[PDB]
Amino acid sequence: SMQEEDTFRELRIFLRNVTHRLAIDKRFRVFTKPVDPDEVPDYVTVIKQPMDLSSVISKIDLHKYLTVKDYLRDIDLICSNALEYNPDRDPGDRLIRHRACALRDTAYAIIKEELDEDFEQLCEEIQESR
Ligand SMILES: CC(=O)c1nc(NC(=O)[C@@H](C)N)sc1-c1cccc(O)c1
Ligand SMILES: CC(=O)c1nc(NC(=O)[C@@H](C)N)sc1-c1cccc(O)c1
Repeated sequence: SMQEEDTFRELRIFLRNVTHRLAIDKRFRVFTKPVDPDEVPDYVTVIKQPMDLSSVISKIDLHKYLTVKDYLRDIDLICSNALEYNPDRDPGDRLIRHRACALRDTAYAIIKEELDEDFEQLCEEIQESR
């Protein structure tokens, strides 16, 4: 219905705003673009489903997220990929892990404070009806 499409458009506006605030944070620069094989050759060996903040923006605009839960699954994938690719005690690994945990925590904290629970419930109920 037209009212349901208005609901999903508001969700997209919200998700673009959250994603933009993550992408401009200097701590999260490493998560802003897809990993380039020429700069990180062994990445494809470890990471089966790559994800980054530019890919998240593309998915918003392709109407792939109908709930904030679906969006947070991709934020969580950005973080879990970073933890999997950076498991060692070396400081380069530990720095990326710290930033990945901060990305996850920051996204969840923004959503917990700024997303109305009834709005998310409406999105989920529309999704379950389709
Ligand atoms: C995001 C990620 O998992 C990632 N991990 C690294 N780990 C390392 O360099 C070594 C120290 N474990 S570099 C890196 C990365 C990826 C894209 C751009 C960029 O500037 C950095
Ligand atoms: C989208 C969702 O299912 C969701 N997941 C959370 N994760 C947690 O509580 C744990 C995993 N940190 S908080 C949260 C949430 C946040 C705001 C409004 C709302 O209705 C739900």
